[PDB]
Amino acid sequence: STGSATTTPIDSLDDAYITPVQIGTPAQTLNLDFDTGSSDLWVFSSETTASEVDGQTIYTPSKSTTAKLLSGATWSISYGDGSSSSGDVYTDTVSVGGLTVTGQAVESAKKVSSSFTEDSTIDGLLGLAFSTLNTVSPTQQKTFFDNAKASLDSPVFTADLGYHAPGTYNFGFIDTTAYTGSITYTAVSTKQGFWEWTSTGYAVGSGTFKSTSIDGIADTGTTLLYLPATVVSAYWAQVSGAKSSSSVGGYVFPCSATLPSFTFGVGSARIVIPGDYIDFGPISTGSSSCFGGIQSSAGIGINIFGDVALKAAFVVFNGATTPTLGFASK
Repeated sequence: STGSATTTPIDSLDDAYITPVQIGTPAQTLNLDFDTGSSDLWVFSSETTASEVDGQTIYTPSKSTTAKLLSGATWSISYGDGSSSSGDVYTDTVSVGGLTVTGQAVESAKKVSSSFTEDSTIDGLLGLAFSTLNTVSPTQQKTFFDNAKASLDSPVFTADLGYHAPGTYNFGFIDTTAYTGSITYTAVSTKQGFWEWTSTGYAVGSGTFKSTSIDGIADTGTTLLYLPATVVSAYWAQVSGAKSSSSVGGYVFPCSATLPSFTFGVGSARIVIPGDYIDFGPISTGSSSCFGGIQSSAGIGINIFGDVALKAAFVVFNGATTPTLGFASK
């Protein structure tokens, strides 16, 4: 089997992407944030504290003839941005782009933190990291990909995120029309539960490529590119007037600037992030200070190849017995 679904930016900045997901019988369609950096499929629901729902579409398990309470199971997750959610668990039928999994754990939120409430466009998350990170207790649950894997034509999914435009998540096949050149594959460590890999270096603009190992995660659920402070300083040094602002929370730059590109290495191959992809617009409405899309990971503990990086590539998440990642230009 295969599946193919379009993923759409939630706003004009590509702050996140939502993909329609069918849950239950009859189908209830929710728009979920596909997140290769976490491993829980959780939704706003009829159980979510009413004051914490503000425009989201909710899953109502009592209206699904295939929903079943997973008795005793609870979940609770915290994300790197400080947001969180928790609740109980149902199993139900879940379909993405024509690919159906029966008995998928659907984690129903009883509580969500303010940032989830405040984003009316995201009805939940669909985790695509390794199932060892799944938070359901006392019986850990599998991701949608893990459940579907054996049925897929090939044990892969691909992320093809658009810049200021829709893109595609495919399951079970590699669309050879969706990328240019060849796909370069690179080794993955699953020891932390992430799609963790080592970039071979970087370049700023037309500058020379610096060969240096950068360990980090391919994370579709993180907006920006978070890299070591040395790398990030070298980037922003090429933008007149750019500075790190403690009050804003990162590098800002004059909105009048033209940003240089940023290249990262995948083996001997190179992925070029155009400068425009690094502009996240005014820090506040009407400001002439703009927020940068490349930020330091120094306070995180891990480097994160988020959407800014991944949207410059066609990315293969290869879930074979030894997982690997593939990157192609497009």
